[PDB]
Amino acid sequence: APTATLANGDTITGLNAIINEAFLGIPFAEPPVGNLRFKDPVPYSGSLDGQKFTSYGPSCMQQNPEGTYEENLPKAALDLVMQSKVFEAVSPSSEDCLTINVVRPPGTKAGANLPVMLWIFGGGFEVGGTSTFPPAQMITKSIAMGKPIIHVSVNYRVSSWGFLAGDEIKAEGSANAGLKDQRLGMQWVADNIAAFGGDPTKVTIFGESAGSMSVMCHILWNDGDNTYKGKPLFRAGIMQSGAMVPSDAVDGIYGNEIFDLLASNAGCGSASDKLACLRGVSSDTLEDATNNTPGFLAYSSLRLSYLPRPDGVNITDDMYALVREGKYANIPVIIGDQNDEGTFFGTSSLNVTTDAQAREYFKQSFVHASDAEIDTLMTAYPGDITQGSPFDTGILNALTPQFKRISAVLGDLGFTLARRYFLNHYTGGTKYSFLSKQLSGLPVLGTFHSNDIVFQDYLLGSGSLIYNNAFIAFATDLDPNTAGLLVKWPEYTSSSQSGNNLMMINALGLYTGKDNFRTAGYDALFSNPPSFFV
Ligand SMILES: *[C@@H]1O[C@H](CO)[C@@H](O[C@@H]2O[C@H](CO)[C@@H](O)[C@H](O)[C@H]2NC(C)=O)[C@H](O)[C@H]1NC(C)=O
Ligand SMILES: *[C@@H]1O[C@H](CO)[C@@H](O)[C@H](O)[C@H]1NC(C)=O
Ligand SMILES: [Ca+2]
Ligand SMILES: [Ca+2]
Repeated sequence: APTATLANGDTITGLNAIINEAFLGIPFAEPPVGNLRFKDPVPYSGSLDGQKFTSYGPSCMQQNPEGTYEENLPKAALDLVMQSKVFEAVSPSSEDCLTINVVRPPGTKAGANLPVMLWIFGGGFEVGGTSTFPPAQMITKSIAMGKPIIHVSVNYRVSSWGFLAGDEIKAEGSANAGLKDQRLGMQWVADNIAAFGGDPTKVTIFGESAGSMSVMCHILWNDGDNTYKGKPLFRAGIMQSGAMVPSDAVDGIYGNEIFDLLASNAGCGSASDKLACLRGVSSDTLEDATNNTPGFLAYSSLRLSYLPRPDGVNITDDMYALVREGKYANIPVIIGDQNDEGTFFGTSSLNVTTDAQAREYFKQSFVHASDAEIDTLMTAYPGDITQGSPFDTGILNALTPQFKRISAVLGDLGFTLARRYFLNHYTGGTKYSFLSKQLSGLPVLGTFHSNDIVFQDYLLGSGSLIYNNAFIAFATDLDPNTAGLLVKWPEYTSSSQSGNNLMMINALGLYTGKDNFRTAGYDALFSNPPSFFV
């Protein structure tokens, strides 16, 4: 059976899956339960000696994506599904969920010094777990390429459990617990990966959506100091859909509103110390209270109840400002997007049909935007249905007169144009960028968010050439071009550069293009980034 002797002398046993060897469910932190709730993770102090790690542990508690303080069918329906004994069995979750998984090529031994790809899952900082991201496809392809890599994934707390904010959390120093879970896992990798055959100096961090934004936060963490015991925790990063988070401070307006609401929901509205009151309620009570705060699919949509927020200590300031000021780790990166990131999320506001309703929804969502800014946004992202997302689909997909428009805004501010802003200011290392149009023609959604996960972990498609091959070559040589693709991937310097600067994907394969689309929207959005923060 696969075996590894940890840093502390413990010898653990893994699972031989023939095509790979896996050590699943290794605890890396003490269970963040009871009075440890919402607090920084504590290193796991214990003996794993003689233990087997052959199964993924439970995921952290999950929030109902349709959750909200209102009562409705979608909410009721998902809750029915999520509280079912069958669901509970196929997808177990718990507050004791801080585990890490290591999967490697068969026959890998300590000292192999293989590059390490550390995965951070997406899920709108509200749902997610490591078990739904099979590494077999990545690993198998890495062996066939003669560029074997070791795959590592870490669970982290999501929703209220991991991203609670407000005055109290700030005062306590407990901001961004979920990001701190990810950081500890990185330290565990630095300390223990050599035992599994990986090289701690060849770690590439990567993630999708919420995970991609997590990677960005890790680049910006501690003002760019990514070292642990005198050595950097990662040498590169891959960002699949997501750059800086456009959020106000942890003690800002919305961070405080959500905290108070959750507190009222849990029955802590009258406590003098709501935080200690929240630590005392049962898991069921807390879970209920959380499902009564907006989930990412509810009307509020991407104005998330829980997400990374600057705290003045680990994330010292507005993330857009950190990027302009050079406060980041200096590493080579790959950051890309799916053509139609906002369509799925745009389905959350299908009761908005007129321009007057659109303007009001935008006003409600962006509390810091002036009417002039709102008017500018609505000029840059017009009612014209041929102009919205799914992009380039003409009069098709008109679920409502505003859907394609709202989808265009959501995708651009949340991901696509945010990426361009990062790329235009980042001088930390070499940059590579891609844009996928692999699913052009798919009704309603187009090349929507997360489809890349399918072509990276489940099915093979033209996109796999990038999601697997190119990514593996980057993690190995810090240049995606060593993958030996037919289309050379050009370095990205700025969006105003002459010549193609984007690697592109369609159903047939790869080709290059330019990152010069929707320049009007970019200015509308980023002339003053803080006007559109949540
Ligand atoms: C679309 O539906 C949403 C969600 O139900 C409406 O917003 C809610 O409206 C009720 C009644 O006014 C309020 O008590 C809730 O607080 C609202 N929820 C949120 C998250 O804001 C919204 O008004 C509808 N939009 C349109 C244009 O009809
Ligand atoms: C957060 O910031 C403080 C102040 O610089 C630092 O001591 C602490 O170690 C940081 N936490 C992490 C996980 O890096
Ligand atoms: Ca308060
Ligand atoms: Ca710097």
